[PDB]
Amino acid sequence: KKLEGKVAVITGGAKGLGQAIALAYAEEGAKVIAGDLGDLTYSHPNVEGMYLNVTDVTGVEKFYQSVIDKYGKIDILVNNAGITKDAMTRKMTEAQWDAVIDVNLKGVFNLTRLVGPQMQTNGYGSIINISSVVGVFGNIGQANYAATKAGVIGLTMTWAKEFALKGANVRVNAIAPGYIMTDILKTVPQDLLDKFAALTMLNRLGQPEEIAKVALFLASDDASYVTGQTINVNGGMRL
Amino acid sequence: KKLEGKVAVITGGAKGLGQAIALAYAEEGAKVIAGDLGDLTYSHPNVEGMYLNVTDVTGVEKFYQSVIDKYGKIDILVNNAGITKDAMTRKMTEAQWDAVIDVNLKGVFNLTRLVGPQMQTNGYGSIINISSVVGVFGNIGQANYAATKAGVIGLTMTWAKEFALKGANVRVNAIAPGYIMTDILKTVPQDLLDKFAALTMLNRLGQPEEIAKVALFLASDDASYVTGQTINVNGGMRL
Amino acid sequence: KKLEGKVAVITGGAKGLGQAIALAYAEEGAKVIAGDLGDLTYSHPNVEGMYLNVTDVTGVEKFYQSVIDKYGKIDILVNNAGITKDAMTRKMTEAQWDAVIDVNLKGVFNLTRLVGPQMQTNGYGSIINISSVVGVFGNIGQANYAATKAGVIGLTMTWAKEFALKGANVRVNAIAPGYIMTDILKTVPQDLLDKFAALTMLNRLGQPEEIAKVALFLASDDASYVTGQTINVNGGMRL
Amino acid sequence: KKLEGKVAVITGGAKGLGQAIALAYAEEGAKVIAGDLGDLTYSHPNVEGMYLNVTDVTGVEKFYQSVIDKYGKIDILVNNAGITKDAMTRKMTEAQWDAVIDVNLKGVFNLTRLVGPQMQTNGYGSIINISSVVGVFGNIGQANYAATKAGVIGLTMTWAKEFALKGANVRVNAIAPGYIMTDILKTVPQDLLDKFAALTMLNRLGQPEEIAKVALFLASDDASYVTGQTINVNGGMRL
Ligand SMILES: NC(=O)c1ccc[n+]([C@@H]2O[C@H](COP(=O)([O-])OP(=O)(O)OC[C@H]3O[C@@H](n4cnc5c(N)ncnc54)[C@H](O)[C@@H]3O)[C@@H](O)[C@H]2O)c1
Ligand SMILES: NC(=O)c1ccc[n+]([C@@H]2O[C@H](COP(=O)([O-])OP(=O)(O)OC[C@H]3O[C@@H](n4cnc5c(N)ncnc54)[C@H](O)[C@@H]3O)[C@@H](O)[C@H]2O)c1
Ligand SMILES: NC(=O)c1ccc[n+]([C@@H]2O[C@H](COP(=O)([O-])OP(=O)(O)OC[C@H]3O[C@@H](n4cnc5c(N)ncnc54)[C@H](O)[C@@H]3O)[C@@H](O)[C@H]2O)c1
Ligand SMILES: NC(=O)c1ccc[n+]([C@@H]2O[C@H](COP(=O)([O-])OP(=O)(O)OC[C@H]3O[C@@H](n4cnc5c(N)ncnc54)[C@H](O)[C@@H]3O)[C@@H](O)[C@H]2O)c1
Repeated sequence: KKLEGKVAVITGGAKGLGQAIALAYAEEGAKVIAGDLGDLTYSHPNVEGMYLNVTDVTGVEKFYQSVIDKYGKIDILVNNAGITKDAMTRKMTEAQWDAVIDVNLKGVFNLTRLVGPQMQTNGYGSIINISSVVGVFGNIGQANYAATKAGVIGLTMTWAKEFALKGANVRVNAIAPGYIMTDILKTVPQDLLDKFAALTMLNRLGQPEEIAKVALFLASDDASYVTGQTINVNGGMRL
Repeated sequence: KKLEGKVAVITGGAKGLGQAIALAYAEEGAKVIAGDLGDLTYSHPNVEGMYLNVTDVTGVEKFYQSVIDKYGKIDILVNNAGITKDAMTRKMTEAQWDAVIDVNLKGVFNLTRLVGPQMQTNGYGSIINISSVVGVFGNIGQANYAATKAGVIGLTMTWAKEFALKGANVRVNAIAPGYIMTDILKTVPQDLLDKFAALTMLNRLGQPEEIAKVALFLASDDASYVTGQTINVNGGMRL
Repeated sequence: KKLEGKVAVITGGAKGLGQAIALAYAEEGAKVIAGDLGDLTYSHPNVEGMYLNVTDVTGVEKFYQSVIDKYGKIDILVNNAGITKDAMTRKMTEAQWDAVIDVNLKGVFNLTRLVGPQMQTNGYGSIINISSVVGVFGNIGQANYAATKAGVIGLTMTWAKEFALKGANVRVNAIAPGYIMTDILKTVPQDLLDKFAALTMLNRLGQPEEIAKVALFLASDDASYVTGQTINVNGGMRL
Repeated sequence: KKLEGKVAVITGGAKGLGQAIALAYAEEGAKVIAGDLGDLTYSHPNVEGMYLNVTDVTGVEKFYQSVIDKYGKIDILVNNAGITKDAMTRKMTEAQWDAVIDVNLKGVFNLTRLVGPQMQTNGYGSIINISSVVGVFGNIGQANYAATKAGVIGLTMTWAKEFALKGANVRVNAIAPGYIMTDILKTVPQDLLDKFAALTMLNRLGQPEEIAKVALFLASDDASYVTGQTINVNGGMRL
């Protein structure tokens, strides 16, 4: 199978895109660890749920070491955990700003600074960061979120360079999804979601499996000459 | 299999990337028509060679109608045929300019103007154009080639919009390869090749199969929410 | 003045953006040669109209040599002449394709292959190519035009590299205008002007002077460290 | 003069690019406030130095209100304050991460959330964010910096949309400088400076004034139809 014998960590893996990615990987033979604040909303023999708060530095170290102790190595990392706290910038509170940067940007750093160097030392890995169409185009009411999702692209390019030093076969890429119905959209008015669908060339929102399949491509050796990239998976949207 | 029952046309399919893409498709259940000026340099039970000169408008129509007569429809098109005629712009001749625009840009139009609308009418298809790192960054000695490979991106985006009108599930994307070991690199001095490898994050040139696997991804329903995109497959190169 | 003592050639300089750019340059101390098929629709003490058909290679050389004989050198070149021949790809004729590629792509090459190397030899120059928002995003009914305006970006990057080799202070950039109210856009129904305007962040179309001021910036030493770039001047449009 | 009558705030205005921008604006008639942690290293009659720590939310409000009380309005904002704390990601400390995100991303938010809405309410303004070639390409040893300078592009696009709502003529853009000879770069070994220069098409590093001239263009009405953009001012660099 495509990921047979590979160990994959998925942050925010309890539901939504993270669930879809975990299941796609597990169906292709990966040993998957789905880390989340919440219990998994699903079961698969090759998905282990673990508690993970990507904002708790001490907790991230404990999670990382627990995975290494049990599974030996981490071949694939998907930095998928993410939140929104939307507001017009005129009204956005310090807490709305801080929380989004902490999960979506620092939380990516907190775990990658452990996993990525481990991949370099092992001479192999694939890291997939989850950006957003909002990071590529900006979006009203989302200065915090857009900063993080554009920021993830900066991390992606930097780490694609760094972790491939000294001949290490480590790739780092990002996926920038368009709009997919998950709980992250709970505060987004339906008028906007309908507008977003109409802005795609395919005239529709995406499904979680449509992101998972691209994540599977990038994690696998099929994408062996793809690194440093941000792949837009957005039905052709311009936002 | 990923392309079971699909009919795929690959221009420039006799060797190089076109051959690699044809074989990848053929191994995933597609019936492949490999169109080229030259005889195929390989065989496969699912690949049929046909004469195709993408610059001969009348011949392209004949080729197209022959494929439709045999198989009834075309589900996948890869516009891969391409040439170089390198020269500094200071010295480039009219013939060097004209030939490259004719194959690499008009040739893409000549066949796609038949296949793409047929996909739109059938309600389904996937078109993969082959750009180049040179279209994304430019390159010394290649203004003609760069114009065409950047031009192909304009075609890609336009057609991703046009052929998905009226609810048609037609996707159009481009692959921009970096430097891949094929015959098109015969004329490039070896010192420059070594330089090219060092410009990649992976510190190596690519193999044809590394492009073929991405072409397979895009042709398949795995890429169902990917359209209008140019995927760089270049080992992280900046040129 | 910003361009005092410089000699500038503007193709398509009889009206529209070409006229606005010519006048902006002429008001900043440049001697401007406005080349066009038609007579200039304006006059200025620093603008000389000359016949130029960018598609006639022999005539382009005659124009070039005439300008050099009179003016000694050309410091600035704006490759502005351009046309559309719109059609859905399914109906686009060979002539509609050919004419647009010949003016908008080959025409740029035809004059630049003389002027650019001359700037390099002289140790100084600035070239401004005119792309379009359509080259950046594609547009239904404009595959030919989109191919050319995306292709111009490939030319831009290539020439920025080539003409600055061996110590020459030659810069090459492009402007990608959004929808600008030239004679041609003045005819379109208001209902549709409103539509394009609504795709911009400023909720309006542009004026020709708004392109000219950017062309003045890039031609001038204010842009001395800007090369290889395509500047979108489009009110924040996503098309 | 180009900015006569306009009030401009420049963060990090005591030295480096901020100084160059402040002086360029002052020479074109702007009333300039240069905010910084330290005293200005220069004098000009139309530059007022003020204490500003962009990371102190409360102090930022006090600074903002002081400027409004004295000058009435803020027409132009340049978010230039920035720091580096370089480290390979494997060694980067939490403090190195935190400080760079706080200045380079949150600091931009802290002041813009006051100034930008004020521009929207006044119906006019121009905001210039300072990104970097590192935000566009990534760079080894600079994951924190790259995250922030890519993030600034996300902010730029978001605010170009938000602050122009309801017909307000507010533009938001970014400049991404290449390697510019400010104080730190002068101390790097000559071998390295030559290496960096060799990555540019012009084979040289930039001077601060070359950034300031672009900042002047964007602040001015010459850039009236430019918004949502990131302008690379890098000599044609690929990093
Ligand atoms: N659904 C979309 O339209 C869309 C579009 C673009 C990008 N994204 C991104 O996709 C990713 C996944 O989001 P989703 O749409 O599945 O949303 P979701 O809310 O359904 O799932 C997010 C998951 O991440 C978790 N999480 C939140 N904070 C965490 C923390 N501190 N530590 C560990 N886990 C944490 C949640 O508990 C949750 O299970 C996010 O990065 C999001 O920004 C989503
Ligand atoms: N190999 C690389 O490094 C690289 C990088 C980027 C892009 N590309 C491109 O990928 C494509 C394939 O190139 P390749 O590397 O396999 O080169 P190649 O020279 O090995 O193969 C090209 C094939 O196209 C065919 N062809 C040429 N003109 C034709 C015409 N008028 N009609 C029909 N067929 C024609 C050739 O006969 C040949 O079989 C090209 O578009 C090329 O520009 C290659
Ligand atoms: N106006 C817009 O909204 C817009 C947007 C994006 C790009 N553009 C581009 O800006 C440029 C200027 O367009 P415009 O709106 O001013 O159009 P225009 O039609 O008003 O003017 C074009 C001028 O180019 C000249 N020209 C055409 N073919 C020529 C040839 N073979 N040789 C010499 N001159 C020739 C014409 O005679 C004419 O004077 C074009 O490249 C156009 O594609 C325009
Ligand atoms: N010089 C370059 O090559 C280059 C390239 C790309 C981007 N940049 C960026 O340009 C900007 C200016 O850089 P520079 O080269 O002039 O650097 P610099 O270090 O010479 O000057 C930066 C100034 O911002 C200041 N500053 C730092 N923290 C602050 C805070 N909390 N509040 C207020 N002011 C603060 C400093 O006191 C200093 O005066 C930075 O954002 C930067 O990262 C510089």
